Amino acid sequence: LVHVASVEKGRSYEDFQKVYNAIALKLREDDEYDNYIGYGPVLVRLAWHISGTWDKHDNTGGSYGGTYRFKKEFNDPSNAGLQNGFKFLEPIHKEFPWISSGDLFSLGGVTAVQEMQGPKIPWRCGRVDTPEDTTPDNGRLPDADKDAGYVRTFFQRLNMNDREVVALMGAHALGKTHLKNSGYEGGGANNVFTNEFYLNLLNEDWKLEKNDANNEQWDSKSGYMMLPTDYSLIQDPKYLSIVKEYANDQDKFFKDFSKAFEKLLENGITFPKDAPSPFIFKTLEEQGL
Ligand code: HEM
Ligand SMILES: Nc1ncnc2ccccc12
Repeated sequence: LVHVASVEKGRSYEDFQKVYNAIALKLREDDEYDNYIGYGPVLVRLAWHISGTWDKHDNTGGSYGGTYRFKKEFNDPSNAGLQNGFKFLEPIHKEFPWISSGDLFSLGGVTAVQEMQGPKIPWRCGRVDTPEDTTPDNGRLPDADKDAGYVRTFFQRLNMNDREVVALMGAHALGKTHLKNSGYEGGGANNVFTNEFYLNLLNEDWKLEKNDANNEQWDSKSGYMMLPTDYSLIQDPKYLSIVKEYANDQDKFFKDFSKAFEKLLENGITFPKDAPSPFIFKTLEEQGL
């Protein structure tokens, strides 16, 4: 099962920068969503959930086919709340109907990270929409009520190693949990990409509490929370070393996140040798827009 990247006909960097800009301008303008957090975090989660269905064993799932647009995947309980991200992107897709669904969903994630003052994420085009029968079954996305061994084993299916996992999890500095979506509540209202997830893990006094959905979570008196899978990163000696590394080196974290996030968004895709190089998009700020 091979998925070969195919560039949208006649399109080049400038076309994709236009799409980036449209997403970035809407992120700035539609700023009241989720108590003024904005749509950045939910776009990051959407890009991860469309990618995180991949299975390295048979090359099913992943970002290539844009299958989140079909009912089976859209309605996966694990995807509850992402409809908000889809609705955000819908007018963009109407304005740029030539872009594939996988390209749009993945570019939304890249745009969000960069516009939230995160690292540059190189991005490649050429995902191609595939038919409804290629949609993966529900149940490929991870549970939150588990431990370090579960997280490690889960991420092996996505060909991620312990450094890649710890780096990717740093996205949990962003946004929050919502009881009605996932049965976890809280996290505050951060929409700036930093290494604070690692600093919070190490520095806060965490208490194991039960929330209103009868699930356990780790809460601090400062008002922060960690999922059981978040907290597992300081329970496992290998993960803990890496958490300490990122808490102490913002730049290293940015660089490792950039690589892991690009890999996540590209898993399963074969790029021909004559495909364009990855694009690095300018932010609105870099453009003076
Ligand atoms: C073991 C792996 C993971 C688990 C169990 C997990 C679980 C969750 C849960 C339960 C939520 C709350 C959803 C809601 O209530 O609205 C969430 C939110 C989020 N996750 Fe993850 N996640 C994992 C990995 C990741 C990865 C790898 C990324 C990105 C690189 C990511 C990015 C996000 C973001 C940005 C949000 C916030 C969404 C919002 O504010 O609407 N997560 N995650
Ligand atoms: N803001 C968050 N802090 C800790 N863990 C999380 C897990 C999921 C989403 C947001 C957070």
